[PDB]
Amino acid sequence: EAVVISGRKLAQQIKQEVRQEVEEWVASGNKRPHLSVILVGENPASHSYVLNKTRAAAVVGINSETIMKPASISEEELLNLINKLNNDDNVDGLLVQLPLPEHIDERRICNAVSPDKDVDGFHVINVGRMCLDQYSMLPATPWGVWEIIKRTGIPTLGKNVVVAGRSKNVGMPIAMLLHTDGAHERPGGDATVTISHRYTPKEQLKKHTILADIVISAAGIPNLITADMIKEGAAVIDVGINRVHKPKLVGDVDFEGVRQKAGYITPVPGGVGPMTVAMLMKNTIIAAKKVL
Amino acid sequence: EAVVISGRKLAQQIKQEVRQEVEEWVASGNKRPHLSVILVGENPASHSYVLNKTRAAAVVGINSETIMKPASISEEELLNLINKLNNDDNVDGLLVQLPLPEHIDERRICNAVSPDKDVDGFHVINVGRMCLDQYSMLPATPWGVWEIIKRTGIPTLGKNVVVAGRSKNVGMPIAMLLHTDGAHERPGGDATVTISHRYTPKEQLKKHTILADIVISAAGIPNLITADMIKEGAAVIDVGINRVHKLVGDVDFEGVRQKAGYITPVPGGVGPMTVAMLMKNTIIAAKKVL
Ligand SMILES: NC(=O)c1ccc[n+]([C@@H]2O[C@H](COP(=O)([O-])OP(=O)(O)OC[C@H]3O[C@@H](n4cnc5c(N)ncnc54)[C@H](O)[C@@H]3O)[C@@H](O)[C@H]2O)c1
Ligand SMILES: NC(=O)c1ccc[n+]([C@@H]2O[C@H](COP(=O)([O-])OP(=O)(O)OC[C@H]3O[C@@H](n4cnc5c(N)ncnc54)[C@H](O)[C@@H]3O)[C@@H](O)[C@H]2O)c1
Ligand SMILES: Nc1nc(N)c(NC(=O)Nc2ccc(C(=O)N[C@@H](CCc3nnn[nH]3)C(=O)O)cc2)c(=O)[nH]1
Ligand SMILES: Nc1nc(N)c(NC(=O)Nc2ccc(C(=O)N[C@@H](CCc3nnn[nH]3)C(=O)O)cc2)c(=O)[nH]1
Repeated sequence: EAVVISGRKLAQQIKQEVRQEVEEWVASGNKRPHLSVILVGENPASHSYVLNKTRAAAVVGINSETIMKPASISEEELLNLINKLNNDDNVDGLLVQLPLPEHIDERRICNAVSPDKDVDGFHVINVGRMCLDQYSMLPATPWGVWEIIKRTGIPTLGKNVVVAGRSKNVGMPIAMLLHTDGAHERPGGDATVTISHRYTPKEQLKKHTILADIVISAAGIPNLITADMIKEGAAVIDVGINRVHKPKLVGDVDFEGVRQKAGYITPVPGGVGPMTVAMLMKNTIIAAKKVL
Repeated sequence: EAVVISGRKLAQQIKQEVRQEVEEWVASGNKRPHLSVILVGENPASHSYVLNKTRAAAVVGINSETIMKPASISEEELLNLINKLNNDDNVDGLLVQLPLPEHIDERRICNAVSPDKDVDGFHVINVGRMCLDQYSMLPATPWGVWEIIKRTGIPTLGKNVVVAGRSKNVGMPIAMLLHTDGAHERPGGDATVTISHRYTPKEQLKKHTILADIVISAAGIPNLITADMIKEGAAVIDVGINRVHKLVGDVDFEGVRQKAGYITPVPGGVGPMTVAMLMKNTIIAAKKVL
């Protein structure tokens, strides 16, 4: 039976490290770090996630505010707010929760965050630098997926990894970290990485996952991954968070079935989710210090 | 037996499209495109490739100058030259031929070229836009590999593709173009892409290539791809240019000629496509589409 990695427990520990680093940063006489999250509209999952981000900020001693705006806001109005916060010396970290309404262009919003306050890693310069293996602010969820693999001791070099999903904020950066060179400014995992997505036929996904030592599913599809596609002893990291039915929450992985064939497994909830919040706190203290 | 895709004949068409577009662009009153190439030192393959580049520019109506500097040049002096060209209103496309001598930070040189003149697609903003599937200058060898696949009509959507190599300038953008979404600003190939590299064991490479509808080799290793790794009928695209003793790619051409459906020769395969797509990017830059 597979070891269930608690993302809740790993995240909680990482927050402690961030907390220690913050009180030391403050005791050295620097300003306490402040994080500003802009929330647009009323997606319920967005409000949970932002709520968890602001709770972790309190836990790690970072000041925070959530600024909620209605979905009917215009792109100029959001840009004005972002520019205002870009210019508030008290604001070290600034993120806009995604997704945004169809009339707001995400990339223009993401690029409008001052790159030094870009705790999301979503600004195009930050994406370029990550894709060139330079020093960069890493996006939280992919960096959380990496920390689960690293802090658990699961090896990546020369190993087979399948990522199901290619979103620019989740699947693509995960795939970029795991396959890239360990020797570069920002090291990578030196793994052999298969990117699959909505046009991968389910029979072809199986033909690759069977080869895999790590399967990372970020597709948003319940039971996408099941025990017959999983090689024995392999690590399965479930990035999906899907609302199904009374209302429940699952990942992409058939947790119970894969449990019996994986060597490692991530639950949903309490897996990759809490790790995203933790790495965001790390990015905020990194941004407050002005290291990049 | 395996169709041998002619790199020279496809680039001929692409180049004719460009001469057409440049002539229309000039006739309607605009300035003729100008491409500046900076070349450092005396790598004989570099001078060959630059010469091929300016030869192709001349036949498609694009003016061009090669600027040669010695290997002993200093990074500060190259930065001067690049900044002067960024501000020369005649220069539409500017590119610095790689590799650069070991004492020069290639990344810092690439980011020095202004992105609107970055016909290589190597400035960090162009790398990021490409990785976001946005309108960008695509790098010439990656775009050439794509054009070979599209214009030969080899399907990619839903197909297994392996790329051997992860270099930021060739292997990585090939993998990016091929796995990405056909419906985005810059479309991709919607394939299932495996990225292999130097720490991939051969057994695991072969276990992934026997599944591959398209194998793309950009590793710079002679005889890497052999017929036992290739499934019957699959397309094999040889990006590597290896000076063995002669000039050959990564593939075992004669052997894989028997198992593959399609194959590309070295030379005369991807090589000419790189020169062809650089011509596309130069007319794109002159139009200031971005
Ligand atoms: N911290 C966390 O755990 C966290 C945070 C955010 C999102 N998520 C989840 O992780 C994923 C992130 O992706 P997103 O929501 O940004 O992307 P998205 O919703 O825009 O697209 C999802 C991706 O799934 C892929 N996909 C769809 N069907 C597939 C199939 N049959 N096989 C393989 N791939 C398939 C798509 O091609 C696409 O790349 C989603 O599943 C989301 O629920 C998790
Ligand atoms: N330099 C040029 O002008 C030019 C032009 C077109 C094509 N190419 C070819 O493309 C290659 C890549 O371009 P570059 O020079 O920027 O890259 P590079 O020389 O930095 O490295 C090439 C790649 O090969 C990979 N590799 C090494 N051993 C491997 C193995 N056993 N299996 C799979 N992959 C392996 C490496 O991990 C690396 O990513 C070149 O070596 C060259 O032959 C070069
Ligand atoms: N700008 C921007 N926009 C974005 N969208 C993201 N991504 C993001 O925020 N992801 C995210 C996902 C899950 C969770 C979390 O807290 N997970 C808990 C369950 C809690 C719960 N509450 N209700 N249901 N579940 C769990 O998985 O156990 C926190 C954050 C970003 O990073 N930056
Ligand atoms: N900034 C920058 N720097 C770079 N280094 C590159 N890469 C690059 O230019 N690659 C490249 C490789 C081959 C050829 C070519 O012409 N191949 C022919 C001739 C064979 C031959 N050789 N000698 N005799 N015959 C063939 O393969 O058929 C053209 C370009 C770049 O794109 N931008």
